[PDB]
Amino acid sequence: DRPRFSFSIAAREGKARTGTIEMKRGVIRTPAFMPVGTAATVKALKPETVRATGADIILGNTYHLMLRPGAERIAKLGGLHSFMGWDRPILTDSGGYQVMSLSSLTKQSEEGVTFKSSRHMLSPERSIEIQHLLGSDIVMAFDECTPYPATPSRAASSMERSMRWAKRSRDAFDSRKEQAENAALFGIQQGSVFENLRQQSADALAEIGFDGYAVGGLAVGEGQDEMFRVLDFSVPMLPDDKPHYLMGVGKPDDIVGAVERGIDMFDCVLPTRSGRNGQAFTWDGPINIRNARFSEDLKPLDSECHCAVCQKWSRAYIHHLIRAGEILGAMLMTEHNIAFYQQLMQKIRDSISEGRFSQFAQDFRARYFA
Amino acid sequence: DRPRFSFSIAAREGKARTGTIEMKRGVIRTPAFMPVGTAATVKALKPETVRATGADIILGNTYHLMLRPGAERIAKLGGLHSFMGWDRPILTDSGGYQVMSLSSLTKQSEEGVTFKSSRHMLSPERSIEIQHLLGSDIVMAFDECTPYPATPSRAASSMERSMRWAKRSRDAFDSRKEQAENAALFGIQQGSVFENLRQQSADALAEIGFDGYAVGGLAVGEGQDEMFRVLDFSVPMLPDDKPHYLMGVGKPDDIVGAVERGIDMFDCVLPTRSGRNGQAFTWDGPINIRNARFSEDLKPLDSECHCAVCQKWSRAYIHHLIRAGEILGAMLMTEHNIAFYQQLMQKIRDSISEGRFSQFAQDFRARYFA
Ligand SMILES: CO[C@@H]1O[C@H](CNc2nc3cc4c(=O)[nH]c(N)nc4cc3[nH]2)[C@H]2OC(C)(C)O[C@@H]12
Ligand SMILES: CO[C@@H]1O[C@H](CNc2nc3cc4c(=O)[nH]c(N)nc4cc3[nH]2)[C@H]2OC(C)(C)O[C@@H]12
Ligand SMILES: [Cl-]
Ligand SMILES: [Cl-]
Ligand SMILES: [Zn+2]
Ligand SMILES: [Zn+2]
Repeated sequence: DRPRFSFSIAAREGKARTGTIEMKRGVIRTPAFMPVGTAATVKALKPETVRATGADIILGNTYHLMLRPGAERIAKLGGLHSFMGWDRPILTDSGGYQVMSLSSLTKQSEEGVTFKSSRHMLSPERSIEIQHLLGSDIVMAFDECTPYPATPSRAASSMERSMRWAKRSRDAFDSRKEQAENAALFGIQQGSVFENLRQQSADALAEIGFDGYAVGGLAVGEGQDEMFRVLDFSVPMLPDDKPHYLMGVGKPDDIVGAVERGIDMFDCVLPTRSGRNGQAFTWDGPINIRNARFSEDLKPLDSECHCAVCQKWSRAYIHHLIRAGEILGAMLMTEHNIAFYQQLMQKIRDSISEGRFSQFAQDFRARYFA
Repeated sequence: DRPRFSFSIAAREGKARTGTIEMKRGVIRTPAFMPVGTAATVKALKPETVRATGADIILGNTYHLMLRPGAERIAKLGGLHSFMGWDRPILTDSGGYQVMSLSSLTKQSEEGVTFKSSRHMLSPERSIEIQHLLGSDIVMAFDECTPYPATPSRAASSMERSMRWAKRSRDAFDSRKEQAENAALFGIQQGSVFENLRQQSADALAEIGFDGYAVGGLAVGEGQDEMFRVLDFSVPMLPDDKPHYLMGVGKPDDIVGAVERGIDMFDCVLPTRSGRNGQAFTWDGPINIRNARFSEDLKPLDSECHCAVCQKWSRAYIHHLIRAGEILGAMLMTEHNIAFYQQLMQKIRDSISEGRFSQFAQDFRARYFA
């Protein structure tokens, strides 16, 4: 049987790595893309369809599930896996992004954050407890995603609080024997765009010790050049032998460049949300299927994609569905986009395994941006 | 290979019949329920899911497809079957219901009906032509669904016009060799609730001659007792050896009673539309999954249903999805309701075949209304 957690690196090229995370509920191939399932559903897809696209793990969210349907309720019903019908690993974010994005609803203190719609509290202890009640496989420490831009002083204060909360998260997780024995805990690096703060954060997290390390505080409006600059110095600060998770990233070219910088795991709403809005990803760049130029286009969304949508339906049909507001349009766009993302990850994994990832990245960019 | 059209009756009990319609694109088991796919999609279902529930044929609509995406456009793209990915029979309504339901947008004459949003015209000739461009397998005559209630004079005038339009529909269909050789044409009986007008309409349609006969002008607000009273005298007026199609019906108990009165084919938006609104059909009657009493109910939607939804997900999960407005909620409710309708039709067919349909109808009603 599989261990609680084992990360193995099978091949490397520069800073890029490919390998596997073995957990009780399944194996995760890395670099990995996690479809987002915030409301206990990957929007518009059955779990079997999510799996058919190639996903090994999905993301849930402590904050949203705490509000609806409720964490204690999900536990009473048998846990999130049973509830939604996904039996493979689930990573749950801790609520630390909503500490920032919904800050106007919040009162923040050293103890935690109270959200006001009804009031709901989050803290390191309560976040870890909720993730236990959900039955999460990868538990995220409770942090604050520092707003961007941030002054050095405020970035430091925020990061320091997050590191104190990381230790509280570690202790809460370890004090719950069933959780400690069956789940994994990842810490989240903060420090905004500042190298010295990123180093202090990495050092604090490594001293505490985690099963994996997320780069937090990015995909907050900084743009790709700046994100890549921060990754250039931040990822090498993390323990090499544990997974590196870039939260909330991103577009296909963001993912490729982040893998080139040592990232192993990703999640993003882009394929699902923008799919419902009519944006389809292709190897020649994104297209907006609503555009009148697709009304009589019999080609599939993408000329090479192996997904079930591209095997059966035309751009013209999907154009009609999205223009009409039909649910099947959301379903088909979403399945294709998630399948495209998984095929991207597979090409990344294969190219690293074969020592040709740098060439893949160059070929990918030349065609995607042509 | 299958014929253009052959209806065979394999077994009978009272006025009820069970059998098959063989067409080039497939066999239709009768009594049959046709899921509605007005916008070239059965809402929230892939065609493979529609088929997996047991459907042999689906319904499309001349009026809606004429407007969006356009009939000529669908023909240029290869026809409705290819466009939407359903390769089995499709019956298309002619637009005659919209002649009534959208009458405020219309100018009506003996020639046809002009609809004003852009203006679009329908006539016997244009309706049959559109159904040809779509590649419909069962073409409906262009009629008027008489409003309810109607005075005897107005019901007679409307029915008489519909019979003139039925002859024009027949001639238009026959004058298009590819359509006449590969599709079937059904006539539509009118006459409101009046026995003498229903008889005149049946006589006119039988004199023209059609492959099947619909009972039009019902499911227009008259209620079940009155609908059944009209069916009692109207269905025996139609040729016994051709299918009898009750347009727009209906709730499960409407279907059972209509089969008891000699109906072979049905279509209704109830399972799809009310499913999206949270109503699930069960053998113990409908339930509204939004109700708080389902928030922690781990049972499936229905305790006996064989559908994939009832094999995997709980009422509690589907309650959460529908309350949250999640697309997967619409998908799961719709699949279950269509599967329930198909299981109803299968039980009807089997019970007629075994000479126990009267007992089935009594047992069904006793439990459904308990
Ligand atoms: C849904 O928003 C869009 O998708 C990206 C999300 N960006 C992002 N950053 C994150 C950072 C953290 C963090 O520091 N801590 C914790 N606990 N969770 C995090 C989660 C994060 N999700 C954004 O990218 C754009 C700007 C394109 O749209 C946004
Ligand atoms: C979507 O409305 C609901 O579903 C039922 C539809 N009823 C109905 N009757 C029809 C009659 C004709 C006809 O005479 N000619 C032609 N060409 N097509 C027809 C189509 C018909 N569809 C209604 O039933 C209720 C009232 C429950 O809601 C309505
Ligand atoms: Cl999303
Ligand atoms: Cl519907
Ligand atoms: Zn595809
Ligand atoms: Zn079911």
